[PDB]
Amino acid sequence: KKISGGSVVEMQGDEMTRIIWELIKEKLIFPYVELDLHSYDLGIENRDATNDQVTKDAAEAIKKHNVGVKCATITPDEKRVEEFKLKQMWKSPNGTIRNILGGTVFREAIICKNIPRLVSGWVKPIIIGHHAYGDQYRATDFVVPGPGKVEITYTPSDGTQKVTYLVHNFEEGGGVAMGMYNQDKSIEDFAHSSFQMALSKGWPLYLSTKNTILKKYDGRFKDIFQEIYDKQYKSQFEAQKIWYEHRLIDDMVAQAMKSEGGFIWACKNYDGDVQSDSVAQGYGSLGMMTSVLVCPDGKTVEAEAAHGTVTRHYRMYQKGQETSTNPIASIFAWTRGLAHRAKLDNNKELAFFANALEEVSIETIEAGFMTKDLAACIKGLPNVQRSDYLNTFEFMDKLGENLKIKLAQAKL
Amino acid sequence: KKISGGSVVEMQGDEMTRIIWELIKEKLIFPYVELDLHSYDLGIENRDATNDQVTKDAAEAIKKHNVGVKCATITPDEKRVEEFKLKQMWKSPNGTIRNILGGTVFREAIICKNIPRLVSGWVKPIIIGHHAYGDQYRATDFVVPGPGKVEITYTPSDGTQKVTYLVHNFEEGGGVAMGMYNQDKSIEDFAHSSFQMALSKGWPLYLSTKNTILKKYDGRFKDIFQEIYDKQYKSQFEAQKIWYEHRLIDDMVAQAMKSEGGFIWACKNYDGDVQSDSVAQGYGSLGMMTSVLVCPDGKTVEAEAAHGTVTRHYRMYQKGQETSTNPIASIFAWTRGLAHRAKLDNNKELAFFANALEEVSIETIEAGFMTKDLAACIKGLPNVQRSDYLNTFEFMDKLGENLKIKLAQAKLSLE
Ligand SMILES: NC(=O)c1ccc[n+]([C@@H]2O[C@H](COP(=O)([O-])OP(=O)(O)OC[C@H]3O[C@@H](n4cnc5c(N)ncnc54)[C@H](OP(=O)(O)O)[C@@H]3O)[C@@H](O)[C@H]2O)c1
Ligand SMILES: NC(=O)c1ccc[n+]([C@@H]2O[C@H](COP(=O)([O-])OP(=O)(O)OC[C@H]3O[C@@H](n4cnc5c(N)ncnc54)[C@H](OP(=O)(O)O)[C@@H]3O)[C@@H](O)[C@H]2O)c1
Ligand SMILES: C[C@H](Nc1ccc(C#N)n(C)c1=O)c1cc2cc(Cl)ccc2[nH]c1=O
Ligand SMILES: C[C@H](Nc1ccc(C#N)n(C)c1=O)c1cc2cc(Cl)ccc2[nH]c1=O
Ligand SMILES: [Cl-]
Ligand SMILES: [Cl-]
Repeated sequence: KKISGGSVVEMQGDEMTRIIWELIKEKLIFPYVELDLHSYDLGIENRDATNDQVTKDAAEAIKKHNVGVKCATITPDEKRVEEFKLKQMWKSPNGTIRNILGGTVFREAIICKNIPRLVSGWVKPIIIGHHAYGDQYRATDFVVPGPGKVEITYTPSDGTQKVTYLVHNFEEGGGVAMGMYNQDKSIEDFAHSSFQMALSKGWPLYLSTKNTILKKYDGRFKDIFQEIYDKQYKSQFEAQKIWYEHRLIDDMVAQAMKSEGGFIWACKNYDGDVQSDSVAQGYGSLGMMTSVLVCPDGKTVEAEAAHGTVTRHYRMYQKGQETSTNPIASIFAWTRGLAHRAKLDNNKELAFFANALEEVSIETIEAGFMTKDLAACIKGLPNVQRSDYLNTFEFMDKLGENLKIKLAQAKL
Repeated sequence: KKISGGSVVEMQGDEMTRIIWELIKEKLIFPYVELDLHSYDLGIENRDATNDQVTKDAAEAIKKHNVGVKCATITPDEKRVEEFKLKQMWKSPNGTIRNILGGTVFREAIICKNIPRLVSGWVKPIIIGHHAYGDQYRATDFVVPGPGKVEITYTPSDGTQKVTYLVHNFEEGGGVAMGMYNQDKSIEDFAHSSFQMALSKGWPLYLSTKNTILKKYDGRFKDIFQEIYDKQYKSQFEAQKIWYEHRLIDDMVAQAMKSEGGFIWACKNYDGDVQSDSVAQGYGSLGMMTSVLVCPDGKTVEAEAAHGTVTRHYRMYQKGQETSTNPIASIFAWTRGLAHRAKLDNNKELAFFANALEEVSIETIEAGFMTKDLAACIKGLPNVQRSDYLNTFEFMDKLGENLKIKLAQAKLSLE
């Protein structure tokens, strides 16, 4: 009787999201879908036990099966080394996985009619993608201890004359200096992933840069996107009545603020971390922010929540205290992964199910059943009372009962 | 009869803001205050006629008199060179003035109870400052045409060991590469200006950086701020029950979103342009965003609106079409400049007037009289009808009429 789901790579994670992840599987997925799960435990102590090889193996399995669904993981810092007695500060699994796959991470906010938006006008979500988590990760920085010239040079491999550019002549005192870069192939992958994302959604695409200032650096992004668009995607976009345009970031922000949402935005910038995005943080609930890593081909995806492991809630849970952890972004990591699996395999039953679970999630909240973070979006955190929300387990139970009702009603 | 205002440097500007600037002077300032105005025409044609010397002269007058009030100016690009047949693409006057004063531009949103808030919890405004408009302006960028090494080198003037750092080895294909820098003195000015701004407001200060990634580059900002704080400001902050703390930008954004506002934020970042700040663009109109250039000594200020010259409205004005240009940020450039003048001179009458004009501006909007941009904030742009707003001239007349009423009532409340 269960839906034949097919091959899905699953990456288990840490702390509160690891608890919610199991509730999702037990209550929302496994009662209705049978899957050929290729499970990789990306929990912090199994990552330490395999010297982070499990992360690389999981990344390779996604490349092989084209569908990944990942739970939030701990990115180690020095406290985590003291906490778990780690071998070394293992790098972010999110960073390791998208490096190995060569994809673009697109973020999307899950919208509910009763949850106020930062901008009232935004009727459809805005999907934003960044170039390999931002240029901040491709920087080489140092202290200039005193006077002297800082220069950036390019020495051709073919033996042609080197080109030197003056960064700054420090005439008196010191300062700081740094070098950043991008490879053409990485920009091309970013363009292809962005065009594929726009065609799969049936929404227009904008690329934003600061090409008025970084005329050469940002100009290259504008040129590569336009070249790829004209040659390969223009007719396909026209057929769906969508378009692609470059925008100076100044105009893009003003435009996005006056729009109704419903577009893809390839944002060329320095910091692609969701944590430092004031609009992502201003929505009031990181629990509603999902992410999808899309590839140039448009055939491989890895879906995960944009939020972290929710350590503060995990500490309450460890003491037997009630929590109200929002599972929506984690649920949409499963629905987005399953929707892609269903598309690749022409599995109408799995496609129907994946959409129904997203609908049930939104309808539950729209009917006034929600976690504390969402009740705080409506009333303001100081005005929230216990009767305004459901705890983590009550909310999962409500979704499970509404999903059973949705699928029972559908049989007719 | 009129208030003796004292010495104020005035910089006239361009397009729609120049029109509003004159309406402010005629209707809101000159009927009540007498000023020793040191006027500099920073209009695009006069800047071109003096080869941008007027900009430098204005900056020097600000240093002497300590109070500047500036109108929005055109920053020339290739289209403007063609438009006005300019001799060269003159640099941003805002950038030139900031560079001469060694100041930091702090932005503040003007709040009206009836204009919806972006974050409900923000009961007090957040004042944000950037480092010399962001590092994007201190970049040297180029195309890497093909395979090869990109390296960044430092060659000491004293002849000691040259240090080379690999930016990237381009093995297959090309790409792009760039170098950015900051001078210590510029970071020190930024720290001093930020500490002075926090002390003058009586609000705590946060510096944000990405020092987890740019450990050397951003670490230098954290170190310079802490050094200066401990050496010249800790006791003064402690006396006012305020504090200074560095924050990783990730934590600062989460903290700011859960706060009540009421703090100064020195934001170390790449792009300090207001027009690419989603929060500045997300709340109200840029007509409600004012700015103040503050200097390391905490004595000199230059106030101006954070928005531009509003060229789209100027084109409507040039063709006799009605406009609805918000003058609030420009008015607050005058009130903030005059409030500083009053503080420096202990001029209670000018301090009282500057505050009364800010109150009249906010009260007018709160009583339902506003420009189209503000009516669209409340109703949503599609639902705005002509009867929901006042045109540029009607709004200035209403403010003028309400200012006359405010000052008449103040006199009648005496005895
Ligand atoms: N922050 C990120 O986006 C992120 C991404 C990947 C990995 N990580 C890892 O996650 C771990 C914890 O990071 P963190 O605590 O800084 O960030 P976090 O897990 O995203 O939690 C920060 C706070 O946001 C709220 N929150 C986040 N997700 C929520 C949800 N599903 N439902 C309800 N509230 C939610 C909670 O606020 P209240 O405390 O007000 O309830 C929570 O304490 C770290 O080890 C980090 O390496 C973080
Ligand atoms: N000195 C400065 O403070 C400064 C700052 C920024 C730019 N600039 C210069 O100003 C010129 C115009 O640049 P820009 O168009 O990007 O900037 P802008 O003048 O800020 O105008 C952009 C748009 O923002 C809205 N807007 C801004 N201020 C407004 C106000 N007072 N009332 C109502 N709406 C307002 C309008 O939107 P709608 O079109 O939807 O009505 C306007 O078209 C350029 O020459 C630029 O260099 C100078
Ligand atoms: C992916 C995310 N999407 C949304 C965030 C918040 C809200 C609200 N309210 N909505 C509707 C989004 O779609 C997003 C949007 C965004 C928009 C602008 Cl103008 C600037 C930065 C943004 N960053 C985001 O992460
Ligand atoms: C100077 C400006 N201040 C305000 C903008 C918008 C609103 C609203 N609503 N308020 C209250 C401000 O104080 C500002 C704040 C800001 C805050 C965050 Cl979290 C991020 C970026 C910001 N940029 C701004 O320009
Ligand atoms: Cl950025
Ligand atoms: Cl930035």
